[PDB]
Amino acid sequence: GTILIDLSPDDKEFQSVEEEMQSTVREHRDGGHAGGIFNRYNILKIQKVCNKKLWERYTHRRKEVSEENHNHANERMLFHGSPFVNAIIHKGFDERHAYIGGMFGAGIYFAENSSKSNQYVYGIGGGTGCPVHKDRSCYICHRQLLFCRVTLGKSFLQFSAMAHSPPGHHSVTGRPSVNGLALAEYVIYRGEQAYPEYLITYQIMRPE
Ligand SMILES: O=c1[nH]c(-c2ccccc2)nc2ccccc12
Ligand SMILES: [Zn+2]
Repeated sequence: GTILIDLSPDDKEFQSVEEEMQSTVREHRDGGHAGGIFNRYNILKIQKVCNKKLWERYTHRRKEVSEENHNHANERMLFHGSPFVNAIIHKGFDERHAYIGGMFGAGIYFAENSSKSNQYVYGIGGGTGCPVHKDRSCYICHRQLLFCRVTLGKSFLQFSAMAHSPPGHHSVTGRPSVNGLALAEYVIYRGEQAYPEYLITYQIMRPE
């Protein structure tokens, strides 16, 4: 029951999503090994992901979390990069899309930095890169990210360089503690706490 609606580049909604995508690129400590070498993207398409059942699944859980957290869902828009992007948009997030070996345990991981999520597009550590060229830094092949609505609720703060949420919390926040340019990363332990709202198709761009 998923349909994808293309946004026009003229639509303010397209523009605000592209701006989040572009302005949250950073340099990574792997020098580009996993995600490639780039300072910006070429955005090819932004589509709105519409699925009534998945949406109501999200909002049902959002209200539960909200009622357990003084009427505060603590909702963010965050990036998600995954080899499973096609299954996520049709079926929603579940345990099969968790990063089992993640530093905050087996959950589903999201990033404020688009360039962080870009590192998982072709798998953990960038896998073997793009299917066609086996190039983790491919400038030709089309990549896809999700920009997602994520319910954090009471988030456990972890200072740092499917399982369950820590008791009394609805999520974990990875607060970066040495790379002063890194933004936060987040983990949820229930698929129903994220809705894959925008599908963004793009290429990374070779720097000049
Ligand atoms: O966007 C992120 N995706 C993933 C990921 C890991 C395994 C399978 C599928 C997706 N992990 C992340 C870890 C930190 C920040 C963002 C992401
Ligand atoms: Zn390629």
